[PDB]
Amino acid sequence: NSNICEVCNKWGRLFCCDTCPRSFHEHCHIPSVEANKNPWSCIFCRIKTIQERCPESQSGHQESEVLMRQMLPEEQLKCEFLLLKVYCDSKSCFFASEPYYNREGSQGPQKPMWLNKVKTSLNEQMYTRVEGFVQDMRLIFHNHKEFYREDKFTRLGIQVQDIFEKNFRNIFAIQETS
Ligand SMILES: [Zn+2]
Ligand SMILES: [Zn+2]
Ligand SMILES: [Zn+2]
Repeated sequence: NSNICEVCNKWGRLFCCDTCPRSFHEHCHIPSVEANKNPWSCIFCRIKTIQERCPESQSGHQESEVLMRQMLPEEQLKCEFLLLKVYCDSKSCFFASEPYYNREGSQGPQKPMWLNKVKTSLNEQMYTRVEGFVQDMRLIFHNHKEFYREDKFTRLGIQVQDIFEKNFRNIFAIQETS
């Protein structure tokens, strides 16, 4: 197994996947690494099994159909994995915890949102459809763009949104377009 956490790239108290070489901190894995379960398979492994059991699940889809899906177990898992793919980028630090807003010439967003809030909301089964999760995720970056205005710090929102959107298109097999 690897000697660093796949998500945050630091060593520490790591849990090792039995079916691949990845390792994780307890709360870096999503869902949090399960108490028992020997062998244990990580989220990467679980996502790979879905594709292998239904090869046609990789044929292109329309975003509008994906968003209306109900959060059954497989969609729950895919959203967890997409969330984890964001936390894998070190720039997710800026969006992880609850923000506050006090900048001359700007007003805070009407609906603040952050990664740890989305994490909790997944954990507590608060999304009934994929659309709920994706709207909250895109809201994080949209709030950041609006607040920061012409400050060059706005670019951090563009960068992490790009990671989100590439991974969304990959995980949910969105039809490729020009
Ligand atoms: Zn970690
Ligand atoms: Zn694994
Ligand atoms: Zn099949």
